Amino acid sequence: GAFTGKTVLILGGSRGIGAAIVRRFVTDGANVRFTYAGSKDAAKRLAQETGATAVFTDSADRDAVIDVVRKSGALDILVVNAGINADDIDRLFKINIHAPYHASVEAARQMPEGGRILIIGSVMAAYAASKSALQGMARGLARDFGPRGITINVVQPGPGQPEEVAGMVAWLAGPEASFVTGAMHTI
Amino acid sequence: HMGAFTGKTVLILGGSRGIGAAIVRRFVTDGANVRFTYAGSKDAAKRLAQETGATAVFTDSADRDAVIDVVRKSGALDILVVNAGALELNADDIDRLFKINIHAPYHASVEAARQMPEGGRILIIGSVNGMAAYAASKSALQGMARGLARDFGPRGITINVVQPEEVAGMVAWLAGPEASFVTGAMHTI
Repeated sequence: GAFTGKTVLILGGSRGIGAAIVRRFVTDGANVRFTYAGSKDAAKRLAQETGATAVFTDSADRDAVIDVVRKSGALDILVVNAGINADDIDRLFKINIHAPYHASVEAARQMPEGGRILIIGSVMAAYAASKSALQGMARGLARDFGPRGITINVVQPGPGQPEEVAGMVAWLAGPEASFVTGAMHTI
Repeated sequence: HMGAFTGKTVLILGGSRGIGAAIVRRFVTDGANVRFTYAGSKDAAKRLAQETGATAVFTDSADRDAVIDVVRKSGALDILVVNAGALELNADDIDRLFKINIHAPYHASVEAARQMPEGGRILIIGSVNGMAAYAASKSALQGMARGLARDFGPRGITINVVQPEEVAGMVAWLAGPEASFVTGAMHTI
């Protein structure tokens, strides 16, 4: 496969876009581990189908996110899938902004040069702030970890779709996108 | 004396130091009833309050509930000013940064909009210039201003971001009569 021998970690990979990304990297011969929270049964079936390793992790819980990344050693590719009241808004910010930041920083300091960090945006006005934040974060991270030979890209899906997003993710993780970083890609 | 904002109530989140203090002075000069929140020195906040004749109240901008509460306690305010803003940062301080620069401006603006009359003015002050956390926060504010303007538009409430006395002047102008149609934009000084 195109990613044979590569170590991949996918946060929030049990369902939808996340699951498609898991399937894509496994099909391309990569060693894949992914995380899940509420959907245990979905993660179980995905692990059974692909052979990928599933680990429970609360994406809203910051320390859990940092821990699961840290325990993954020198990963080659990190994928952070955001997924889908004042508490609802704060939850949205933690998944769209906080979790991708902490995971990316933790991963980047463990990655070899050529490492790829990929963030999948979530699918009122907190959304506009979240999307904008990810675009800004992509630019900032690229500046920060560019000298390390690490690329950072955001894939923002529209309001099937998972397979197409996974294709974009795979391309961005590949050799043809080595000079593409600090970007948000709308698909 | 009376001025441009006589009879108007202004709430300034984080107006104890720097740009915040300048904005406090400017609105008092323009005759407004000014209240501001402080996070650090009680002595400095009390000093500024007595010097300017403004109200000072403690509030940690990182605390969502405290931010929402202090806005609610302000009643039917006319102008809201949210003043946002090391070798290595720990995870908690990063989350604090995001809460101060992203969470607080959102919740404060949303809560203030529920209390404002037509013509109400919301003004967010950006951080003074690892870059990633800063870049994300600045971009977030720009996207937030546009998104909230659509929600606040039919209410007659405008919202703008001022990204850094020059700031205080731009703040007072955006809060003035001429900028009644100006909303949802980020303005660099």
